[PDB]
Amino acid sequence: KYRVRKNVLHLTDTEKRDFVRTVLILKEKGIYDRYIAWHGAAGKFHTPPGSDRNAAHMSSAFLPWHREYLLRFERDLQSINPEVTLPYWEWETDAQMQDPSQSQIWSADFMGGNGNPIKDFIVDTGPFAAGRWTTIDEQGNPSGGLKRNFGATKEAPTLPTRDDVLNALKITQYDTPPWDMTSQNSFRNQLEGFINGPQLHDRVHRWVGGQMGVVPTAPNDPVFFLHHANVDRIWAVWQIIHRNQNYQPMKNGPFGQNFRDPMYPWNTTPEDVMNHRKLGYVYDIEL
Amino acid sequence: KYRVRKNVLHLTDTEKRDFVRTVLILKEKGIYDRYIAWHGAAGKFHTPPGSDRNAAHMSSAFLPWHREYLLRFERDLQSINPEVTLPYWEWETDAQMQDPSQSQIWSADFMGGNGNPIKDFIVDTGPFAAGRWTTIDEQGNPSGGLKRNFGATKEAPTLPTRDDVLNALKITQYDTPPWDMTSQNSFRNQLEGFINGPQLHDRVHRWVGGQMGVVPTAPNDPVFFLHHANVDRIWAVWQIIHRNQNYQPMKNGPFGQNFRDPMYPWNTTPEDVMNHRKLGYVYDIE
Ligand SMILES: [Cu+2]
Ligand SMILES: [Cu+2]
Repeated sequence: KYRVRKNVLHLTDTEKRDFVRTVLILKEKGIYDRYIAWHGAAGKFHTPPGSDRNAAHMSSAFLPWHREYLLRFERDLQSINPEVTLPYWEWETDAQMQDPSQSQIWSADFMGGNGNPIKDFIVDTGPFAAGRWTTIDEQGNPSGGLKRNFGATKEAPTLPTRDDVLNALKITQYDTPPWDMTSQNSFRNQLEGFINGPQLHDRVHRWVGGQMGVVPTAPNDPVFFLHHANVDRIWAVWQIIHRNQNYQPMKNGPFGQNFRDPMYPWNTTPEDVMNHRKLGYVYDIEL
Repeated sequence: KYRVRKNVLHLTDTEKRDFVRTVLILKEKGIYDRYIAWHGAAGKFHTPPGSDRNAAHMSSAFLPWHREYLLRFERDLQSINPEVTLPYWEWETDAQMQDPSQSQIWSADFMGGNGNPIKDFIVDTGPFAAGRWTTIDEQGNPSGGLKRNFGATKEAPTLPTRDDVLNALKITQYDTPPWDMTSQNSFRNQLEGFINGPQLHDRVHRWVGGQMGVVPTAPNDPVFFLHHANVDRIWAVWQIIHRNQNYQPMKNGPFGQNFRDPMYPWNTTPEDVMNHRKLGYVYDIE
């Protein structure tokens, strides 16, 4: 419990110019791509083969898989600049605005704005605008520039609300059988957004649109990591208030989903990442 | 060093049965599938994006990437049965047969045989025959059964020969710019099989056919690992003949290809797996 992680809205200007600069360095060095690829790779590892569950989504491991992913990413940030931690995008509060698109998390000094509808929704403002930031597709080849299209779908016109988050936090069980999108009374499935969906996580992806709207390719947008830090924060909060609850399934879920199974593409297990402060970080709202 | 990887032809019946049994356990457990997936994932990781080099093939990291892969695989075998090590298929010796398909490697108590023509070359003999061994496709779903067609293509009608291997072993440089399929006078490119191809490695994949003939999905056939153990063995031989030669490139190559770059999907570097006897194994010959 040392490295913090702060609300994007509470970050000094200097902190943002430094976060963005560090992300650009990781991209230049070839490291950022590894994260895009890892995510896509996990999506093709079905547990078991033929199931809709995969190593990183639509099943128990969703939360610890992303925790590990962010942890590795934050370590790579810190190897460049030890003062840089991963911030979180508190979307539930942005949802309160008339036009969430006006949030400072899209400012030209940070993540840049919505896509330009005249350009096939290509982001042309901010540090990740086309020409300054190249994306890759699922073959692993350059794919022409970041796209975003806020709230453009009928299923996800708006971001999740504070009440949506509070309601998820009331759920007592981490997950329930059959450990997939049909799980009910499950914190995991609720937060992932498949109970009467899309809700929460799944809704944020859909709301942002562009690369974020396609799960495999989503990490092409740096906001992906901000989004997931918020998901991780919500989980950490759930763990704090439900101290006697533990990860499920403990055993006899599909291989890759159990407490002590390795999470492809790594050897890391859910047990390894259950306690976030032991990992070396904390969320501001804890302090 | 004292894990000993043996020629398939020098394995006892018991060693063969134990190897097979262990591979089937790994598959049942869900672990084998991690190896298929890793391979596929590295194939989609281009170094740099847009080029025809990838993390595991058609570039300098081809050899160390596969050495790491096999090392992880053998450690998984060992965790099931501590006596099992990864054997190697010395194809260059089978190439001397009148009919290589009669090699003991394709025994009904080891890898099983060639595919059946009237069942569209589905393997119906051995421990990995259809109904006893499922395969997965590039997308990670079930794809219906192991298939093999020995020597069916015009470009690779035969296995590489002893002289093919000897000639590769004479090359003085590990690799050369631009560190890709077009590299000349490079041991890596010669062994991988792209100098006047397809020869050696690439030739073996093409000769076996079926899943083996398609690089990403190749792992689906257990003989993949025995083939790569032979490739690793041949590299280890080269490393001793040219003991004053080291991995290349050392710096200014694409990220993921240099001596101290991590090899996607892992953090392991080529430096890490340079010396194989520091990794805990040797080949019987040595
Ligand atoms: Cu994801
Ligand atoms: Cu390969």
